[PDB]
Amino acid sequence: SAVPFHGAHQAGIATPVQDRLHFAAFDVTTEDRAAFVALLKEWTAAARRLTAGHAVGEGAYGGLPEAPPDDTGEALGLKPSRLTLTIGFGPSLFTRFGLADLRPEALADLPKFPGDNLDRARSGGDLCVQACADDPQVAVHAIRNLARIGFGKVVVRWSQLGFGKTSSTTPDKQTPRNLLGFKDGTRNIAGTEKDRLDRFVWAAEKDGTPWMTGGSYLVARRIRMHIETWDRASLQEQEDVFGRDKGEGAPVGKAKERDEPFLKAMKPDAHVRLAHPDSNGGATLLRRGYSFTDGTDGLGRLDAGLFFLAYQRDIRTGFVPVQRNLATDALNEYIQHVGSAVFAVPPGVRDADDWWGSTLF
Amino acid sequence: GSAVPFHGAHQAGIATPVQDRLHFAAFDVTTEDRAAFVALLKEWTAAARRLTAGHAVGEGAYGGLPEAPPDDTGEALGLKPSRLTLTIGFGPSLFTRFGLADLRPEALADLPKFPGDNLDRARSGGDLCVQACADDPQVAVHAIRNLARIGFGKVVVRWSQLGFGKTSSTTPDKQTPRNLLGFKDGTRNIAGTEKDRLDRFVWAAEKDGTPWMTGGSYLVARRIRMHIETWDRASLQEQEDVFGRDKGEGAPVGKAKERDEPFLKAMKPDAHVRLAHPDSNGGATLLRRGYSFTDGTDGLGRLDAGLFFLAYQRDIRTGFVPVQRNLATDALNEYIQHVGSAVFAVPPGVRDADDWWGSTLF
Ligand code: HEM
Ligand code: HEM
Repeated sequence: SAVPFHGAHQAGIATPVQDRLHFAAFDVTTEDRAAFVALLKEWTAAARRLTAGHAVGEGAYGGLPEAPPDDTGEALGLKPSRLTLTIGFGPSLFTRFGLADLRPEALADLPKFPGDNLDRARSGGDLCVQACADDPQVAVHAIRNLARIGFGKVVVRWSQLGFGKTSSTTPDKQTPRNLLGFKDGTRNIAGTEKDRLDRFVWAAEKDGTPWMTGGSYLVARRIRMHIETWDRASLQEQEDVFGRDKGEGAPVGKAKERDEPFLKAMKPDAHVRLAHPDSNGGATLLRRGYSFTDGTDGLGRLDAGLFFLAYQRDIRTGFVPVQRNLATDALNEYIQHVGSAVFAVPPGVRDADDWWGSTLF
Repeated sequence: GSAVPFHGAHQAGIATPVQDRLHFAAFDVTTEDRAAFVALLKEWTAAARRLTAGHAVGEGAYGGLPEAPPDDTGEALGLKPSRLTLTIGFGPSLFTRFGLADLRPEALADLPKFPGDNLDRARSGGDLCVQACADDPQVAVHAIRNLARIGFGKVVVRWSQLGFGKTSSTTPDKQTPRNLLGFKDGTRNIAGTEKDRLDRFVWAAEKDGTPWMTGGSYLVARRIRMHIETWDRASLQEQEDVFGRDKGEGAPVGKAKERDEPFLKAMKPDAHVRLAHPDSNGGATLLRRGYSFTDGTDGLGRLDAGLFFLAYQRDIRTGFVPVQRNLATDALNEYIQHVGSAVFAVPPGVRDADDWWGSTLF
């Protein structure tokens, strides 16, 4: 029901994937390094409370009547719900507080990719907080209260709600389906594979940025799906686009979802074939994204898609090569990248005295 | 994860226990062929029978002809019914069509303008609506998506609203949820077991003068923005004065327990509960069934939160209108703004496998 907050790594990367997501990007408004360090310590104290299911500060009620309550109160009577709070620092943060020479080389700017249609306002950000939990209100309350605590030093730049499976009704190692109706996550780095996480996910001391040892690098892409066009495509077009069948999720020619794929039996521009590590020099990613549906746009169409989150040991050898290989993906006909951001996710909060960002500041 | 029965004298999704998620869509009709519209209603009813049972619409989500698109879009495959209910309603603008003018019920009243109204005409009105409620948001989305897909060429989605968590209760034996202002919402509502109060305050009767609406109800939807920056800097005493209940327990001011009966004279004259209470409105009672929403930021560095307010009643003129008129002096008005609005006539239930949505009207 809870997930430990302290560790060598931040939680919410290799830890079990929770049902809901509230992702927020923040911009920093203060120039004062001391004030910003004060805020990181305040935020860490609040995150310790929130992840244990407690209110922030001195609570949501029962304080001085003439003061505003420390906690906004909308999670009172809810459970921790496996809440994890993961912080990351964007490249623009390092233009402040004199940190320019501390930006990791692995925190690379993404190239412009064919077909990008990025909304500037839903892109970038000086920092992020990824809030995952099984209850969406627990996640929202966390973001709402961190934003309130930081008011005057940070503002919210953009915010995204997402959902995965619903655990109260769905088995745990049954693969979720994305909004195109296909199982999503079959060949992924699992949190149980410690050695694959060391090789592909966690930054190492010898990688070149000591303060990032134990951290990771995060790519966020807001990917709209053209739902109504996808839904008019034949069953065979849909399966050809991925290289797996829709019902079982088996690679073409195989019989079970987890059968290892034979890439030559797939069409040359099938998504699985272009994404597979064998097609990308061994490049492998930890995907931890969530579906979204925000409503409908001005033309009656469903504003829905995949809020893609990938964690990797180096942006230049993870996301960049694989996304480059998707230049000709048959899936490109039905999707559009409309928001993008990169963040360096620092190492974990080691104990009760530690704080978010201690190794950098 | 169980299923809620689709057939009844009444539509599910009203007195039913309030499910965790909402996907609400309003549609405009784009055909003049009444026969075509009736056929759509029968097809939509057939699909709802499958969807509310956890089955794929039509001939399933795969295994049909390779060269044809699948009947069901497939993203609910392997999911339980998750208490999905589908509730259809007819907007006033619908009755200008198919020669239905003389059949518009008196109780489907247009709302007057209220002080502070800032209504977005794009996210208001609508020829008809479908309320999809479930405990799994994927289940609810899949139902709206497939209904719209089936109605391509005859209806188009006008606007939709997703509610990520409920702010209402029809089951007073369970915990009352909190809205984004941090107060319990739903304590003094009408419970799905109070058969007498539902007949008296929610369901339309034959006598009421519109025979095809017997067993139906009338829905008011109001999209309400919350000024959370303003609210979050108010003192605790300020927040509690605004409502008339304390924040921690949610009890009426001066009393100990959430469910103790309010004593209205102990509340400020402009307290929300005081002005909304039936006793202050000649007995007017509503069934509240709303949900919270957040739709990103406001572009000004803040979260964009609010409440999608839904009320069911036997007659809009004796339910929502008198109570909302009494809210003109509400202390809560300082922290909220109504930015969308729509009313619908909710027809009676689909009586059996041979019945269909709107059959008593068509
Ligand atoms: C809306 C956008 C996308 C959708 C719907 C989608 C869907 C899928 C599906 C259904 C699979 C097969 C099941 C699985 O192994 O997970 C898959 C595999 C994969 N996808 Fe995507 N994907 C999307 C975008 C991306 C992007 C942007 C990347 C990387 C830049 C990516 C990288 C991968 C990888 C690495 C695999 C595993 C391939 C393997 O090793 O077998 N996907 N994707
Ligand atoms: C964001 C907007 C609103 C919020 C946050 C809100 C909040 C609340 C709260 C906290 C309660 C006390 C607990 C309860 O009995 O449910 C309450 C009661 C009530 N509210 Fe509201 N409300 C809102 C809008 C409305 C509107 C628009 C109406 C009617 C037009 C309404 C009608 C009522 C009624 C009838 C009660 C029950 C009073 C009683 O009989 O004791 N509310 N509301």
